[PDB]
Amino acid sequence: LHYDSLSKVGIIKGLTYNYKIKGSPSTKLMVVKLIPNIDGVRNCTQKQFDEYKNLVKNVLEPVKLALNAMLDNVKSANKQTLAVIDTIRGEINNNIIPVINQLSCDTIGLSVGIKLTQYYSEILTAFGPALQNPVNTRITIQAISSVFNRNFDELLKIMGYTSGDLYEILHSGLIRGNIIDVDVEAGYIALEIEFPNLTLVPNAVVQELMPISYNVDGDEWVTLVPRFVLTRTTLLSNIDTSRCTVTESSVICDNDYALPMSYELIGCLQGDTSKCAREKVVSSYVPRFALSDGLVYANCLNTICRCMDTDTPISQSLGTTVSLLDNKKCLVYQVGDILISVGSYLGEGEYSADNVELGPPVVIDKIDIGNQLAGIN
Amino acid sequence: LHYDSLSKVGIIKGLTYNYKIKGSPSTKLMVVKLIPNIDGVRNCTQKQFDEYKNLVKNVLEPVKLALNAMLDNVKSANKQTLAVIDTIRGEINNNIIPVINQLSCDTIGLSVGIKLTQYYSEILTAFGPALQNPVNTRITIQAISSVFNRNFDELLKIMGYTSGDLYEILHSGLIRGNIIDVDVEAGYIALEIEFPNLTLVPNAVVQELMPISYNVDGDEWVTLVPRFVLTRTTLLSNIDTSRCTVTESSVICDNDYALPMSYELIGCLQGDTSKCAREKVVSSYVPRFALSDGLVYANCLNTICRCMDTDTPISQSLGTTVSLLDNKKCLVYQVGDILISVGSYLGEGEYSADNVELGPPVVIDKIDIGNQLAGIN
Amino acid sequence: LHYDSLSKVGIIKGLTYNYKIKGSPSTKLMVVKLIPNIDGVRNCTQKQFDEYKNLVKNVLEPVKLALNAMLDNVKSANKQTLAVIDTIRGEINNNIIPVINQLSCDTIGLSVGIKLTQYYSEILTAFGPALQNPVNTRITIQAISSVFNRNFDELLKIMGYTSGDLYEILHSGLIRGNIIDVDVEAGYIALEIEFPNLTLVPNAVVQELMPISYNVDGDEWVTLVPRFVLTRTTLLSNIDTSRCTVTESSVICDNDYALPMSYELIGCLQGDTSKCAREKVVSSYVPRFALSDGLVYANCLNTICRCMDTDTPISQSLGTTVSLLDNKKCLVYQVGDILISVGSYLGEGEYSADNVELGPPVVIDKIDIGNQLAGIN
Ligand SMILES: *[C@@H]1O[C@H](CO)[C@@H](O)[C@H](O)[C@H]1NC(C)=O
Ligand SMILES: *[C@@H]1O[C@H](CO)[C@@H](O)[C@H](O)[C@H]1NC(C)=O
Ligand SMILES: *[C@@H]1O[C@H](CO)[C@@H](O)[C@H](O)[C@H]1NC(C)=O
Ligand SMILES: *[C@@H]1O[C@H](CO)[C@@H](O)[C@H](O)[C@H]1NC(C)=O
Ligand SMILES: *[C@@H]1O[C@H](CO)[C@@H](O)[C@H](O)[C@H]1NC(C)=O
Ligand SMILES: *[C@@H]1O[C@H](CO)[C@@H](O)[C@H](O)[C@H]1NC(C)=O
Repeated sequence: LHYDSLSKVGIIKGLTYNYKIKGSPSTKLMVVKLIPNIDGVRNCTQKQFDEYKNLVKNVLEPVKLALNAMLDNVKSANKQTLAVIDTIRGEINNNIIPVINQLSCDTIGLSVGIKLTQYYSEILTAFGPALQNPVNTRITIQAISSVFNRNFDELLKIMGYTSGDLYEILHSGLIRGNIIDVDVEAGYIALEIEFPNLTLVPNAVVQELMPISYNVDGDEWVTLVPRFVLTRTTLLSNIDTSRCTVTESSVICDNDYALPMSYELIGCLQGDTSKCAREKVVSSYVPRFALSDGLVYANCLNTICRCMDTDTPISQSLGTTVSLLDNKKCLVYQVGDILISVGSYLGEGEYSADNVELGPPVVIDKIDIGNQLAGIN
Repeated sequence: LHYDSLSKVGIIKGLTYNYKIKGSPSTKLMVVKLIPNIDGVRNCTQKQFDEYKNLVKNVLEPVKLALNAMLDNVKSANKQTLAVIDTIRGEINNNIIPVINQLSCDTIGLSVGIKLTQYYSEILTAFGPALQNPVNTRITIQAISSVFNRNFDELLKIMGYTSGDLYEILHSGLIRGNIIDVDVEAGYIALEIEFPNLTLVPNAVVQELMPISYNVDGDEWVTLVPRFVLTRTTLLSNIDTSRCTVTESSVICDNDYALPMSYELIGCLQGDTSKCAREKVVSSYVPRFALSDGLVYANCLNTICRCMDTDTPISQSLGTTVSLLDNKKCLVYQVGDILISVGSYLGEGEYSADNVELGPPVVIDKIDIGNQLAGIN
Repeated sequence: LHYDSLSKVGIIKGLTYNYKIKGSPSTKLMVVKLIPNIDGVRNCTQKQFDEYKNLVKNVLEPVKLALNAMLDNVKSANKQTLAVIDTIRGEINNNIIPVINQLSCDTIGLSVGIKLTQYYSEILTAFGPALQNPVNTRITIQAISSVFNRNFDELLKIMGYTSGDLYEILHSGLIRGNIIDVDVEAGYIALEIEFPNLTLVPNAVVQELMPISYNVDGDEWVTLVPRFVLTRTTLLSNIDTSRCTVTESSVICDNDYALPMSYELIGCLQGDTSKCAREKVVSSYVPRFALSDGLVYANCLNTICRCMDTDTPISQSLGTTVSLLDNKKCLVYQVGDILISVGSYLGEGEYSADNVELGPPVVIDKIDIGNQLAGIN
């Protein structure tokens, strides 16, 4: 593939991708427990533990019901003084002490209630999607690290992934899973996770071609070539990416979609330019620009191009039909009737809670009558 | 494009979309803090604050680990009486008071614990996806309003969006972001958000064409035209939408996919009908109906059509090969062997909590012995 | 369609799918209330209820703002002794009792605060997506069971779904919804849910064809056929699935994409093999294998095939151009320069909380001076 001789034919070099073939996934089963084991002094904590269980039931019961509906489709003077003293003792012993003791277990109960609530939130974060959609979920990073015991070296080694594969796999969301079974009373869900096996085709590189209009002897012409062509070593072939997943780094296809390329097209791509079926534009709309990673290419030889906020027209020095516009002059270009903006940077911000100041507890002072008793003795 | 003369050829007018070209996104960085600054009487709150920190660590550590694995891919008698009194004072001063004072800080601790838990839930709602999937997330509306300080007029002004663009952008989910870095101990994540720059092509309208079978001199025929044709002013061109995002209002493509249209096709679309490559149907299955926004069009001149629950056959008055069925007669139509239902309305419902009634607190009465002391004095 | 005679031409039978046409969805409106009705002793609970309301406001206000921005686009000695006794009574009555009574309502307040927090978490689980993305969300299973009162028999009956439809609908995520209106002060959102109406085309089966290279008289050849062909009874037609949703069980298309098939292709598919436009491979890359549900087919007659970890070469007995490799011998195959792995099983694991042990409450002993009073009397 020779680009220098295609540029003058109106074909602009586009993005480059590697080429991978997707095979059957590896499977790993994980059981997620929603109700923690809390034991000891059950009579003290009981009330908060039961409300928690109802939260879990309300979340899991709809999963069980859906799985049953789909059962066939799921894959798997001294006397008076003493009387006063005893009366006071009575009120302390019958009212004050019993209340304080009850408050001590209300406190433990609430502490457990908070701890349980946070545990649910941790699960909601990691296995949220699993609970929300029993079929075909996207697996989170927290769920993955749990699966491999927080060891990504082991993850890569077992799957045979490079750092580049982990990145594009997470980008596309190719790690998926399903709930196969649940136990509502126990608070258990059985989640099955599928980890894809990707294979790299050696030296196979996919090259995008972006044709735009150009002028020649007269009139306006467009050259017609496949948008995507596959090059390996010295071989060229046609591909169809409409059924493939495309990431920034590679094209991931199930099966191998390469097909034989015609002689005439091979000729053009390699620099012949003898044929390159160019077609005359008479009563059709055709493109006059192409965009690649922020670069703007345009046929400013045919149409009127302008740089905004400099109020300056754009022209060509000839020797080419396609010019690259310089992004260092302005943010907005006009090509024909279309205004093209660029990806400028906006200032940094933050999200946070307001600062919180706590006040002191109410503290009861000690009762000290030593100075009075001393004067009675 | 002249529809009246295409109807008699078996081509039914379909949906209409505008046409837009997607360029490089604008970038804005936001730092999200998961641990709030709570200060004052640290000895009182400490215990609940530490459990919260462990929740945050369990959520963020897997993000840090994944980012490191992907480091190369991430973009960025009086004496006895006194003895009794002092004994009672002792039990109050050594047992009752110390317990009450401890309960006062247990209460403050629990209050902080609840407040912290709710803060996490707010973050889980707005930045949930960011934490779950470090690469290529969909940005929530809460995260967006945070970015623009709850001012959507500013949002639209900076990006150059109309209300129609904000709607279709949220519909498709074109606002994306990534975590670039984290600090597990600090509880910080650095989230980068990409806001797309869409440009409108003036007067460019995409029109869907839906061919069905029809009869003529004899036998059964189907006319073959591209499903999508692009019309601007007086110009027609071919497009390929298999690589574009399609919303209810518009087709959003990266780069411009328009290509020159052949003379013969232009002729047909504009009403010539001289060629319109019609092909004979001999041993193939072909469509006899078309659906558009609930409208059902059918070739009831060729096949048998019926209106269900009226038990009434459907017929044509001729003068056309395509008839539109009236949705005011029945909900289910039969065309040939296929039963076609319509989008009926189901009754309104609600989701809510059961009403909760609270009981009163236990209240300790005051100790009043004034009437007894008065009789001793 | 006759496969035995296509195998020798290099065409391998692929996956089989049913064929369905998607029509207008049924609509059901549900109102979700985020603030529960808690009443009684309002002076005791008030403080925690107000903090909860602020959580709800922070989540809903951005939804209201977005809806307003999009308003035009949204679809809808004895005396001294008595003095000591009264002094002690004073400290109990003025310090100890008031504090204990306050702790009793602090306890009720905290209990309500926990209960409210959990309710929000339940909503975040079921209607999370609705709050996060006001436009075009995926509906969760919890939201669906709420809509049908936890009765999936009613769900299937009303929609006319079979268990197979519920499964593939949840798999693809075809149940969608939008927030049409909100009330921030009331804590209400109005969520509209669209349930798709799918219709099955009788006997319509889509068959995938996977061509690979083969040898014949000499040189290397590839036969070119459409990847997907539609067969009904005795009729064959061409389809285009690039615009359709594909599930494991079926192809779900809006409208009907079948078009007439050419005579020559019908001939080949039915076993003629007279034409089958076979093309010579001269300077192109072509596939030498095909993958289907873990099965690996390969042209080991043309290239070199090996079984890894057995260190054994793979050969053919002839009588065929395509051989199926046996997955019971090894996990990794080499075909040409490409290493193909298989979906092996990884061991079962679990996610859970550490077991928690609770200690006892602090219990205040009763004050017993009966033995001393008895010696004074
Ligand atoms: C727990 O409460 C029950 C009454 O529901 C009581 O019978 C039992 O003895 C209590 N157990 C303890 C250890 O307090
Ligand atoms: C008061 O008298 C009691 C008699 O038992 C004695 O124990 C106590 O220490 C005396 N208090 C003072 C201040 O002398
Ligand atoms: C906090 O607790 C520590 C013991 O862990 C103690 O040394 C310190 O004095 C306490 N500070 C306050 C203000 O109570
Ligand atoms: C009881 O006697 C004490 C002596 O100090 C006095 O202060 C108190 O008011 C008297 N109480 C009554 C009810 O007379
Ligand atoms: C509630 O508190 C207010 C003061 O904010 C007070 O006026 C009112 O009487 C109290 N009501 C009850 C039932 O305690
Ligand atoms: C002490 O004397 C009082 C006088 O009212 C009497 O009620 C109480 O029972 C006596 N206590 C004992 C242990 O005798």
